[PDB]
Amino acid sequence: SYFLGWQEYEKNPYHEVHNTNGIIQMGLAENQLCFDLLESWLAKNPEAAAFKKNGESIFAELALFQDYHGLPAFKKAMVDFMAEIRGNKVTFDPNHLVLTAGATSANETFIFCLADPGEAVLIPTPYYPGFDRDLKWRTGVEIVPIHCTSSNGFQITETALEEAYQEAEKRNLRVKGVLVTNPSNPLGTTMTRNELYLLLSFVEDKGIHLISDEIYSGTAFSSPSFISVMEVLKDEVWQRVHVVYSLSKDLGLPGFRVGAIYSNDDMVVAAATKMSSFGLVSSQTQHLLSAMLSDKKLTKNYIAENHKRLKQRQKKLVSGLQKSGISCLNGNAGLFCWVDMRHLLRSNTFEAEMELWKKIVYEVHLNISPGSSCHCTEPGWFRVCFANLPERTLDLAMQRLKAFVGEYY
Amino acid sequence: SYFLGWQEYEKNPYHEVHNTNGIIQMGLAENQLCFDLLESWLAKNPEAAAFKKNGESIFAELALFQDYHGLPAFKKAMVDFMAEIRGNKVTFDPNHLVLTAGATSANETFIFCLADPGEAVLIPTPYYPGFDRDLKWRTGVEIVPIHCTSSNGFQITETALEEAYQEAEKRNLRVKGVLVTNPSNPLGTTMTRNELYLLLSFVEDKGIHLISDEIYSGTAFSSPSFISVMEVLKDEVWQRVHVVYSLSKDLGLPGFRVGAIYSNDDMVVAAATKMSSFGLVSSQTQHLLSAMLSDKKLTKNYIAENHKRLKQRQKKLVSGLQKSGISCLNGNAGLFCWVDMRHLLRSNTFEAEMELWKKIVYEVHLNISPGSSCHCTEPGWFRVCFANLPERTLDLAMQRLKAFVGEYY
Repeated sequence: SYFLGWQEYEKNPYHEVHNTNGIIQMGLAENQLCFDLLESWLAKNPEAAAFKKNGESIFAELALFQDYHGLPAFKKAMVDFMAEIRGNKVTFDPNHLVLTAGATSANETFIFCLADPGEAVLIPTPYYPGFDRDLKWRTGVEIVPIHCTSSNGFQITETALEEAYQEAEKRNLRVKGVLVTNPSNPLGTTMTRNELYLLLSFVEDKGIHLISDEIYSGTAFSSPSFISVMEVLKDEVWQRVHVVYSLSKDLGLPGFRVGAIYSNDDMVVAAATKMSSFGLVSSQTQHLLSAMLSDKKLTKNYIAENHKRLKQRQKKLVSGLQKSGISCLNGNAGLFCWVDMRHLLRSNTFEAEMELWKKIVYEVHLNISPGSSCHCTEPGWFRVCFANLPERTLDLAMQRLKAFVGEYY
Repeated sequence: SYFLGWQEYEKNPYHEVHNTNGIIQMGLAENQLCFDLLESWLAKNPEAAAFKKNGESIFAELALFQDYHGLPAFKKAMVDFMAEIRGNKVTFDPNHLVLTAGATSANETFIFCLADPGEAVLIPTPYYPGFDRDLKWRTGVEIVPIHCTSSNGFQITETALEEAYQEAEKRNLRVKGVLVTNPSNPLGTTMTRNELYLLLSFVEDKGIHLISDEIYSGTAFSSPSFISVMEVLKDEVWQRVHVVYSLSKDLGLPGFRVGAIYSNDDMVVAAATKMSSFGLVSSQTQHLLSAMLSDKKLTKNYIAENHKRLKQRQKKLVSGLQKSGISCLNGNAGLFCWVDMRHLLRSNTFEAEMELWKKIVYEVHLNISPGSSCHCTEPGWFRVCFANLPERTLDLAMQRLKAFVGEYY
């Protein structure tokens, strides 16, 4: 099973001053690189966390605030932040933004809005394994893969899109849309302009929706440039293009459950707004983050430093892997690298991938993600996260791996 | 439509020092009676809201806390509070408690866990109108009413339960359970021991589930005593009895989205835990409320004062209505009274009920809820809330009503 790495991590987690031989966590896309910036801001600006505004208590007002349209000040701060992430190249109407309890909630809600039980959405592989639950479990909707391969850097092609559409037909499924992750989990790459145009042309042709999960939008730290699906729209189909966002991966606030749906379609906004009743964001949290994200000095510095620190860590992982003779898909975004260990497989099979994976868990004591867990069609790729560890622990992990490679290979 | 009262309230809301002739809100079950107690506690105990524990920052730890089992300290505080509400007559295993984003989320999640699309749950009428969305919209599950009438104080009878079960059969629906509200919204009454035994006998016989939405459990302020479904269980079917709870109505914190599912069935707990991923409680809020609810002085005083203040307001509403010759169903819980205006109807029809309701909105400028919106089978009942207004505003509303009654009657 794909839960073996996590099971062993829970039983024997690494700790530098208590359990040095334990399992190092590199399987969770978690950003711990910039908390000092947020803590520093909170220290300087204690009011919002204290339920005060202009020296007055607003505890009661927030305690009572249960409106499914969200706190207006927070939605304004959110759309401003989304524009800033995109270099102010696109703007978002806060009336078209719907807050949800994380992107987990946003993605499920989009599926409920756009597809009926027994229908399907297309998703490029490899993809975020959470989607197999989020998009399918309560919705009765199926996923049909758009297979991407390493030959062209795991990019979406017109051929793969057509092949997916015909697999859906073979499965007797009606396709309602395509959901992409831009930047990609697990590839760590930004979608290309050509891919975006191909996707837009395709959903135009098929009369379906395009949902772009842009949760990693603020984490593009090297060339080429991140391009939001909404930017390509500037240069019918307009009503069928939608965005999912969250503060979980850029700001590192997954516990606070801040997600968002953005749609140009008034009816989708209305339906999603009503559905948000099942997963609203705490008004306490909306207030705090409205204060934080309204501070333009903080947002500018946060994005800049997050880019700086993410880039430094990715480079350290890439360099560490290179010393064990291991290459990565050349990436520029996200909290992880997509790592090529095909040459370490016993054979070109997923059985071989799982053998290697288990050796890494048990002998190297690293938790990483096998590519088959992300539905990669090529055995031997792994997702390896870099944004949750101290630099020294990342270095230790690289040292362990090198010793492992030297011994068995 | 039933949204007319709210539409007019939004357009012309009462304000004592800006809009004295505006519409007074008595249609929203909102508890504003005890915020001073919470504000006072926050003033004395500023640490949790400040992301500190024992003088150390725990911001990062909370920011990262996204576990669907919930914060252990908070689940412990919650089960302790639930026991305290029930006079410590029953205890709850925190491992069997699942946090959700409000009771809205908890109720929907229970339906997803217990019933498939096209199946049904039985609900005593009158009931909370939100259920028509919460229980049905995304679940594909139907509601079949268990009709209660004023002849016996709107209590559930064996005959009504059997009639409901046979309506489900006529509708070709498989019944999966019964969902009750104890204490009741909109009746303002606590369920009787005989009703609870009848319900338990019935779901035992039919092999179905009993879900008790006990969101108003802490608001029972006069005799007879509140009896939790879990208390009657003390004196097979045990695995099929479940509880929904929330901090929205007792503590008046609907904006914070704190709901809970409690089940004795390990498999229901596991499924609901996984489903909670779509509607987790903010870790910021879990931490704050864990601190608050862990303070046994606060919880004891809060329950005592909430009972005191709720009772005083209910008595004021009852007395005010009596002066217009209007009686209520004798109640003892909740944030509202169930008011008998049958004698003010033009005729014994729901058309007459709606005529009266609209006159109250437009001529008396009060927003109250017509009983047909709660699926009451007898025209002429209304829900009138009392816990959101200043005493003087409640008094004003009663004055307006008396003038209206005197004029047209």
